Amino acid sequence: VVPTMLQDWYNSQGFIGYQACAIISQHWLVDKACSMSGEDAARNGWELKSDGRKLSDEQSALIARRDMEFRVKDNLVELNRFKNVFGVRIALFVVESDDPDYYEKPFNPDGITPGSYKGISQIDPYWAMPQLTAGSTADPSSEHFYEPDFWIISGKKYHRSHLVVVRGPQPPDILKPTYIFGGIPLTQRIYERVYAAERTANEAPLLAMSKRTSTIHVDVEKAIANEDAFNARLAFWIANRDNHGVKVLGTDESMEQFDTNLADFDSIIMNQYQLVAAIAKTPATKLLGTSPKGFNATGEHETISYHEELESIQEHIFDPLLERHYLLLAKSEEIDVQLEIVWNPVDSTSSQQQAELNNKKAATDEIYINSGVVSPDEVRERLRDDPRSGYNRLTDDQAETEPGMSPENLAEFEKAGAQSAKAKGEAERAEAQAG
Amino acid sequence: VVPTMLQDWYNSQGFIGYQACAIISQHWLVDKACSMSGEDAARNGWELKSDGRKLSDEQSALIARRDMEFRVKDNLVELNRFKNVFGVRIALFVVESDDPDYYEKPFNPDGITPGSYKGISQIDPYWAMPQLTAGSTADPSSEHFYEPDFWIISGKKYHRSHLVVVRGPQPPDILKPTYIFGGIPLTQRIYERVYAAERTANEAPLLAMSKRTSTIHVDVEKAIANEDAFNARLAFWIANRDNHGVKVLGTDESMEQFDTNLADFDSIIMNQYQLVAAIAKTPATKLLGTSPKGFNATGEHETISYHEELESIQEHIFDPLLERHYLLLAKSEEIDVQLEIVWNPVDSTSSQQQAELNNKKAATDEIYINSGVVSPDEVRERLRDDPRSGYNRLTDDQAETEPGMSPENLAEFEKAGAQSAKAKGEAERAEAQAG
Repeated sequence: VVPTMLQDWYNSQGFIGYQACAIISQHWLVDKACSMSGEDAARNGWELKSDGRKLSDEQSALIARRDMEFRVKDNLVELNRFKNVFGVRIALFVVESDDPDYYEKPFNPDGITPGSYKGISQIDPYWAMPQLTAGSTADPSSEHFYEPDFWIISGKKYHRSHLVVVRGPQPPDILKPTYIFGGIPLTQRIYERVYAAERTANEAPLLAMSKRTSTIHVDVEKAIANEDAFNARLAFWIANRDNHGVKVLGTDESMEQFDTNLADFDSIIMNQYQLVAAIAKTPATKLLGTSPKGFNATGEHETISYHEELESIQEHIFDPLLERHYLLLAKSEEIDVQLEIVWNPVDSTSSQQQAELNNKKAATDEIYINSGVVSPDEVRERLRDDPRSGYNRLTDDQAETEPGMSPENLAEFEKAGAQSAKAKGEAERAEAQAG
Repeated sequence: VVPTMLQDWYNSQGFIGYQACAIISQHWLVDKACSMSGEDAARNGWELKSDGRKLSDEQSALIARRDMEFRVKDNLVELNRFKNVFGVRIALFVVESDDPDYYEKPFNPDGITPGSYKGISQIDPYWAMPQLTAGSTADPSSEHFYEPDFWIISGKKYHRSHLVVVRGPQPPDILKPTYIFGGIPLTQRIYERVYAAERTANEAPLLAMSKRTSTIHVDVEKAIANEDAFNARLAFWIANRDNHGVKVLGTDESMEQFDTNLADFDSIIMNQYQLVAAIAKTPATKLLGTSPKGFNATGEHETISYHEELESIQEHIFDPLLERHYLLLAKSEEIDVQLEIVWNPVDSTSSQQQAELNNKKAATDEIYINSGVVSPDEVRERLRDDPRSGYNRLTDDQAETEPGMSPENLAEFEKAGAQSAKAKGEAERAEAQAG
């Protein structure tokens, strides 16, 4: 069985509250930890793919205009940030309909009334109130068990399907209502470790101020009698204290001196900041600005652990938001073909590395074209629909489109075919003259 | 539940105030932290593309003249700097209209009266006053909840859409009014860490001044009788103190000496400066001039964490300003096509690295042209509209524009087709003679 001390040590990590989370979020370290996690994932942006190869130019211009008027980038960045701050975040796609009870029925893609998608809003948890139906609470076997069917925001109750909910680590069922059916907040995860790190960082300067504590053993009952000339003389000493002046003090007087050793505070401070980074799932290079004291220099393992793992998780968190946004944008406006989202690579590599990447990819393209695998048209389309490739602005023209020809093998094929015709004709002449 | 001590330790990080921010901003550390963040992002500048290939030269010259008269670079640099200093900055695009209530209606791109865009101004937060409407305060579900609809600057109330607002980390809703609906100021983030770092930097010289504290134990009740010849003798000793003369002092006198150990102050100082860099999200190489003591040498991870992440954040902060500026600079004047801004890469790499970059890109260009992917015209246009590429003055002529010919494959194609004509004619002659 679990011991009582370990049991109530673990049980005391309870939910702290939305007010406490908002109050603690003012601190720089928790703000940074909740901020530069999905912001880096959202940095490189996305690209539109659709069933067709290239979207129509007017369609792309309209999509860009609507995205800029809706502020999608800032929206999902704030979504991730406050989802990390609090336990959960709610994104409501505002859309206009004639029926006052529109946000009561389950969300239907047919209920459009075109030209009605006005934008999105993000509601903090204390402004909302999850509502459980009896069908969503009675049956553990139900796939919507302990999943809020409705959310009372301002009097009215928005249905679950209408809005998009992003939540934290999803605590177990028995204590899911204790988190108001949200998630475990990163503020609750790091309001203690951050405080310990900051206070240890505080203690070294403050103790260094009172490092040296030189004291003098004066006959105090003799200083009692005057105590004005005595204080004046010692104030003069303290004012003109120097490493060349000499202090005269009588017999039966010691004047000892003590000092503190502060060499071991740095290890404690950086050990706590490393744990801040550990809880934040973000490298200490990103949070602290560099690797902490004595730790091994950050490497390929940490770069793939951060740039690839956590950013892909944040991108799959963003994906419901972008998917519903593009549904309610495309289908609501006059379109013909549905839309889908491709995520740009998030490596943020330097210019030299980007050039090396482009050169190696060009070598692969040349090898494939020369071997006759892919036509240059595919390479043209890849360069056009590939940012950071050097050429995002080429033309509207078309390449050969024949499966891996290139001018070299085009000339070779024409010359070989004509020479083959010549040789077959000369062979037929040889048959005729030999016969 | 959060404890009382941790709770009121976190609650104490309140909003210091605009006066406090302005007063603290005089310090060098906070000024540098707020300065060299978006200034580096703005250094490399931008380029203009529009829907067309190249803007007409008269239009480009007019745009350059207007940008120089409006000092756009300096304004956006100051915008980022004081946005970091205070919690929020307001940029108002001044424009003239007949209606004295012009800055009351929501901003409309049609309300131009051409030749009226006179420039931009930046209003400090204490000169402004946000105003919230009942529609912007009653509904948490509203998209503009807790977003000031109007800003009283000088009596009159400018609408939100008319002006561009850049704000800090956007505190949560319950304490958003406590920041006057702005952002969390970087001065509030670093007025204590900066003080601790500077005071620790002060302590080591000041204490090193009073490092040695040699004292002499003379019978003071004997010195008291004369105390003038005694003072003169000791003053003579202190004046002619040297490591060769000898000091005579009678029996029952000790003359001990104390000294302080200061080898551990450097660790504290360079830990606190590293923490200041951590707050500023700026490398210690940029702030302190070099990596601090002991810490691993700054590398590729920190360069991609600063040059790519934070500077792109500053660029997307700048983007509303440039977008509105070009809206009211293009459409206000006589133009035909809208404008779009592209951002130069911000790496500031050395000349040798730039040459290697250009050489590798030229290798990619040669590979693609030889394989028949891209025509040399695209490479010419890229070089023309690519700064730091060596060629930015070339000529106004055109390349082949056929997709990937080059003179080599042009001559090869002509010769191959001609030899094909040869071989096919000889084949026809061979069949004619064989028949």
